[PDB]
Amino acid sequence: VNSFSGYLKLTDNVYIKNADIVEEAKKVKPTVVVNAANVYLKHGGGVAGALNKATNNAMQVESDDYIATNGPLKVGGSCVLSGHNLAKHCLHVVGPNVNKGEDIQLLKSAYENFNQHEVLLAPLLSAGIFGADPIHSLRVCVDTVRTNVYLAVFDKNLYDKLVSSFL
Ligand SMILES: O=C(Nc1ccccc1)Nc1ccc(C(=O)N[C@@H]2c3cccc(O)c3C[C@@H]2C(=O)O)cc1
Repeated sequence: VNSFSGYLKLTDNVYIKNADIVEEAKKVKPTVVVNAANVYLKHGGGVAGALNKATNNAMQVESDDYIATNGPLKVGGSCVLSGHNLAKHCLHVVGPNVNKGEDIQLLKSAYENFNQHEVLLAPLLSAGIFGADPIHSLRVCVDTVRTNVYLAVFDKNLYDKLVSSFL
């Protein structure tokens, strides 16, 4: 039993809710919140900018030290950093950014990072300003992630479409 409320169950392990991931993180304080990161961990917009803002820029400060030590992530890769005031941990996952021409097949590799964590609060990878089709992203999520994932979808119109079109 966990503390996530109001989710629709899509499969054995995938749940979805129309919610602001920042507000959901602030209320649940999950073990892991997933960030829609880029390889530089520059949290300027989209989910990343919102999560970083909610940490009063502490996420960005920690991220800049991580990059200075380790260099950029790979597209499809991830790193575990602090969750600050939002979660125990933040899993920064780099989905491909279609608006940069990155290979959409890397989306499956990106979702594979979720399997290293038993339970996660997460956005749809590569959705929003990353330019992928969120319906495709949801399909890859369901077909790749085997651990328990609670997806927060900010846009109500998109949430309903995602639900209504889900196979
Ligand atoms: O800024 C906050 N919250 C907040 C921050 C500071 C203080 C208080 C509250 N939230 C927030 C901001 C942006 C996003 C976001 O870009 N969504 C994306 C979106 C939008 C439309 C269609 C989409 O396919 C997607 C993908 C992504 C998502 O829905 O996952 C999501 C959440």
